[PDB]
Amino acid sequence: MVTREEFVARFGGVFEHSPFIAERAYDAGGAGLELTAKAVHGALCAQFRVASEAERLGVLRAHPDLAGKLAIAGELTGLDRLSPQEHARFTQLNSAYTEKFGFPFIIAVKGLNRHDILSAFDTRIDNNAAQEFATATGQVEKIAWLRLASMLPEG
Amino acid sequence: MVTREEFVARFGGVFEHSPFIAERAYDAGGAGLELTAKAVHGALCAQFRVASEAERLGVLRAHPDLAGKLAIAGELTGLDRLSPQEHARFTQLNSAYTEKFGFPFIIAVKGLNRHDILSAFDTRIDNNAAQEFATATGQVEKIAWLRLASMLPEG
Repeated sequence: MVTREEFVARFGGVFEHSPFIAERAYDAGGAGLELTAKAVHGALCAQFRVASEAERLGVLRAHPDLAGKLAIAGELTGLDRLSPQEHARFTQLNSAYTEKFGFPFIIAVKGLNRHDILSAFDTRIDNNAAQEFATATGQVEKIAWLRLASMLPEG
Repeated sequence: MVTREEFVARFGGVFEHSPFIAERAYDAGGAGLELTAKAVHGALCAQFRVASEAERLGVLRAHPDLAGKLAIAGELTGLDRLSPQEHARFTQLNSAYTEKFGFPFIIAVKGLNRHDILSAFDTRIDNNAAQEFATATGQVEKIAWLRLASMLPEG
């Protein structure tokens, strides 16, 4: 049986720094889920979707920036072969983006090369607040899936 | 020339959620550093070492847990081939550890397999608060190096 403490411990980080997502999922009957990425992701997205707009904005803002993800990868391990200069460009593009939108540049990165990312910045910096909020929230969900897929059978 | 905003942006995350490390390094003459992992790491550790014990304790507590690092790796990519069950054990060992010490289990993981990690938990859970604080701070510095080494030439 999956206790609360364990579920939240567990899946509290799937939406970065957002354990409330996992708490509410648990109160919606989380412990009865099949422990598969499909099941748990559906359950977690459900809470993310139903959270207030302020709360969703909080999730975006807590999400790590790209350079931070790359550095965590560098602790364990063509996004793996970036320049000192290309790392720096990511940092700069991320500063520009957050200065415009008020949250980091969030992008699911599995299978993506450096160009794919530059392309997405290019397109996305030119959107308005409502479009980027749709895209960013989509991407966060995204990342949730990718995280869960590494931890769980898919379903 | 490296501006403040850029340096902190930059190297603010090398000690996770601890931009003050990078701010103070900048005021100690950070912009005159050779941009190498050796140079920048020496400069950042210097501030980490000279910070109050409360501040150092804050850095430990902000550091991500192992499952959180593995999940970020799962977004990009034998720690890469873990069980749903082995993931879960990491979460549990981390809960036990933080319940004893009051900060996450922090360990540099480059080159380490699942056994190496279990071994380290095993040894370290049995230490006293002062020993683990020495070890954890050593490991955080560690990780700083590994992060910087992926972003910069070594020196």
